[PDB]
Amino acid sequence: FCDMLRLFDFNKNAIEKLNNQTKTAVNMLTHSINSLISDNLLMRNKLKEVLKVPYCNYTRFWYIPRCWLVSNGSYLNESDFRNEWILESDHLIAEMLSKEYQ
Amino acid sequence: SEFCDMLRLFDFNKNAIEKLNNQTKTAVNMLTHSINSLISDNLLMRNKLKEVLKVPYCNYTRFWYINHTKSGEHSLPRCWLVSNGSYLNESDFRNEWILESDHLIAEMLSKEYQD
Amino acid sequence: SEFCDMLRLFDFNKNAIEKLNNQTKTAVNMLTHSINSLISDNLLMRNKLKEVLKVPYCNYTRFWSLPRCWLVSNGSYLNESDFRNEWILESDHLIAEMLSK
Ligand SMILES: *[C@@H]1O[C@H](CO)[C@@H](O[C@@H]2O[C@H](CO)[C@@H](O[C@@H]3O[C@H](CO[C@H]4O[C@H](CO[C@H]5O[C@H](CO)[C@@H](O)[C@H](O)[C@@H]5O)[C@@H](O)[C@H](O[C@H]5O[C@H](CO)[C@@H](O)[C@H](O)[C@@H]5O)[C@@H]4O)[C@@H](O)[C@H](O[C@H]4O[C@H](CO)[C@@H](O)[C@H](O)[C@@H]4O)[C@@H]3O)[C@H](O)[C@H]2NC(C)=O)[C@H](O)[C@H]1NC(C)=O
Ligand SMILES: *[C@@H]1O[C@H](CO)[C@@H](O[C@@H]2O[C@H](CO)[C@@H](O[C@@H]3O[C@H](CO[C@H]4O[C@H](CO[C@H]5O[C@H](CO)[C@@H](O)[C@H](O)[C@@H]5O)[C@@H](O)[C@H](O[C@H]5O[C@H](CO)[C@@H](O)[C@H](O)[C@@H]5O)[C@@H]4O)[C@@H](O)[C@H](O[C@H]4O[C@H](CO)[C@@H](O)[C@H](O)[C@@H]4O)[C@@H]3O)[C@H](O)[C@H]2NC(C)=O)[C@H](O)[C@H]1NC(C)=O
Ligand SMILES: *[C@@H]1O[C@H](CO)[C@@H](O[C@@H]2O[C@H](CO)[C@@H](O[C@@H]3O[C@H](CO[C@H]4O[C@H](CO[C@H]5O[C@H](CO)[C@@H](O)[C@H](O)[C@@H]5O)[C@@H](O)[C@H](O[C@H]5O[C@H](CO)[C@@H](O)[C@H](O)[C@@H]5O)[C@@H]4O)[C@@H](O)[C@H](O[C@H]4O[C@H](CO)[C@@H](O)[C@H](O)[C@@H]4O)[C@@H]3O)[C@H](O)[C@H]2NC(C)=O)[C@H](O)[C@H]1NC(C)=O
Ligand SMILES: *[C@@H]1O[C@H](CO)[C@@H](O[C@@H]2O[C@H](CO)[C@@H](O[C@@H]3O[C@H](CO)[C@@H](O)[C@H](O)[C@@H]3O)[C@H](O)[C@H]2NC(C)=O)[C@H](O)[C@H]1NC(C)=O
Ligand SMILES: *[C@@H]1O[C@H](CO)[C@@H](O[C@@H]2O[C@H](CO)[C@@H](O)[C@H](O)[C@H]2NC(C)=O)[C@H](O)[C@H]1NC(C)=O
Ligand SMILES: *[C@@H]1O[C@H](CO)[C@@H](O)[C@H](O)[C@H]1NC(C)=O
Ligand SMILES: *[C@@H]1O[C@H](CO)[C@@H](O)[C@H](O)[C@H]1NC(C)=O
Ligand SMILES: *[C@@H]1O[C@H](CO)[C@@H](O)[C@H](O)[C@H]1NC(C)=O
Repeated sequence: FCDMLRLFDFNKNAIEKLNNQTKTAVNMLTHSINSLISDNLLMRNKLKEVLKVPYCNYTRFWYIPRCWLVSNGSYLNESDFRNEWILESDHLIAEMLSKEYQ
Repeated sequence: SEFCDMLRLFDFNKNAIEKLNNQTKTAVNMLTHSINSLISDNLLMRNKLKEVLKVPYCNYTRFWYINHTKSGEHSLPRCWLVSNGSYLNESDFRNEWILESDHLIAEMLSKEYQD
Repeated sequence: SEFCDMLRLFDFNKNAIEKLNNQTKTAVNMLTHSINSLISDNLLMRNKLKEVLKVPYCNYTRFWSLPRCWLVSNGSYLNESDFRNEWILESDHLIAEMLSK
């Protein structure tokens, strides 16, 4: 019983570490991409005489370039990962340990 | 007894992995689409500032190395790395094991057979 | 019997996390490499347009839209994402031990 709780605990901790790693990775990538968006918009605004180029406005990636896709609405918001199940597993471990009243 | 509690613990872990898979898929796909939009705009810029096309494209050996140099790369501007071949395809996370876990739960419950 | 079935359930979860780790590493590394290529091309553009020399580089730190100052530099390149398999490796070692019982 104790060995099986340990196996569950390993899996649960491995998932936590992966969640942390993915959160760190995505947030690092998101911030880097946002910096590229900002610089690309800054370039566009300073080669203003080249703005014969229109903005796409409503169109997305239907077409599997003729207009700008990136706007000040393109910035990615930080991706905060939901640890709801991991937190419930932590609470379940505390409970599992309590039923031990023998 | 205790068997049912251990199935519940497995179920929590399985569901947590499923949610993380979904979250990572959503994140990657969102990032991919945003990066593809940046590629498109950068290519569109390049095509309209034809007086900047004294700049050559990376002679695939250069390009392969830049994508394989498992570091923060030297890169110091030399030729174009981004082409219409740089677009990222959507990321499809393979819930292979989670789907098999769901099928394993149905089996575990059947193997309670005992009369 | 039920012990062997519970080890199999743990094994499924452990392998599912493994596969996800592999997938995320592949995805992030692919994204990182693509973003690094965009950084390089954007810097290459900046270096070949002397008419944009007026544009300053950002005074880094905190306090971060309105167009002003370069954010991307040769210090912006992302390093490859090393996905540690610490727990998975320990689980693999624990399985070998469980089987010895
Ligand atoms: C991966 O997943 C796990 C699962 O949850 C996640 O969990 C983390 O677990 C670690 C282990 O403890 C947690 O670490 C703690 O973080 C505390 C947060 O403090 C922050 O803010 C501090 C404020 O600054 C002022 O106050 C501090 C004193 O509080 C003072 O020293 C400063 O000078 C300043 O006046 C800041 O200091 C702190 O920075 C760290 O480094 C400095 C450098 O020396 C040190 O002086 C600090 O004390 C601190 O260590 C940080 O930015 C932190 O306070 C805490 O430190 C004390 O308490 C812990 C116990 O709680 C003791 O073990 C430790 O020895 C210290 O006495 C400790 O560092 C972490 O917060 C958990 N995170 C979450 C989300 O729960 C991991 O983080 C995940 N990994 C990821 C995402 O990468
Ligand atoms: C990353 O991206 C995401 C994607 O959008 C982004 O999400 C947005 O987050 C912002 C907040 O940061 C959301 O907007 C805020 O909502 C606050 C909540 O107040 C609400 O209740 C008000 C009460 O009205 C009542 O009566 C009416 C009927 O008469 C009824 O319909 C209402 O439901 C309610 O019962 C309501 O008036 C108010 O309305 C605002 O928001 C709605 C959309 O939710 C919009 O349609 C309205 O036109 C109006 O803007 C709202 O429903 C609100 O207090 C807050 O206000 C800010 O601005 C005012 C000045 O305009 C300041 O005085 C105030 O202090 C706040 O600064 C703001 O509107 C927004 O809706 C989210 N987006 C979506 C799609 O939901 C994240 O934030 C991003 N991350 C960032 C930025 O870090
Ligand atoms: C980094 O990447 C870039 C990206 O491509 C790469 O650029 C290429 O550079 C190579 C040269 O190194 C280019 O190819 C060379 O072009 C030489 C020029 O000769 C031309 O004129 C010939 C005359 O024909 C006339 O009549 C015909 C109609 O009949 C008419 O169309 C012609 O325009 C012209 O009026 C013509 O025959 C010849 O054709 C070759 O090139 C074209 C493409 O330009 C191709 O479509 C043909 O099939 C044919 O290959 C050309 O237009 C040419 O002399 C040279 O030849 C080499 O090979 C022969 C043997 O086949 C050797 O005998 C000779 O000594 C040379 O070694 C070669 O073809 C290539 O076109 C560039 N790419 C592009 C898109 O333009 C850089 O080189 C890369 N950096 C590196 C490799 O370091
Ligand atoms: C991205 O990857 C590069 C590749 O290594 C990381 O660079 C490394 O950063 C460390 C941090 O200082 C350098 O260490 C230094 O070594 C000298 C040598 O004795 C020592 O005197 C210093 O006190 C320090 O220990 C390391 O040399 C350097 N390596 C290279 C090739 O640059 C970089 O930090 C990574 N960036 C990240 C993860 O954000
Ligand atoms: C993956 O994440 C998405 C993002 O919300 C979840 O979306 C929900 O999907 C359920 C399934 O029908 C809907 O009922 C909800 O209304 C959706 N929510 C939103 C905001 O769209 C999705 O369920 C997650 N995958 C899971 C839990 O398996
Ligand atoms: C993957 O993306 C590249 C980039 O353009 C594309 O050429 C290739 O066909 C894509 N693979 C697919 C859609 O299977
Ligand atoms: C990749 O997936 C396989 C499939 O189970 C797994 O055995 C292997 O350890 C994984 N590699 C990782 C997570 O680095
Ligand atoms: C950025 O490029 C310049 C140009 O030579 C170089 O001097 C500088 O050291 C580079 N930044 C690095 C290597 O971090």
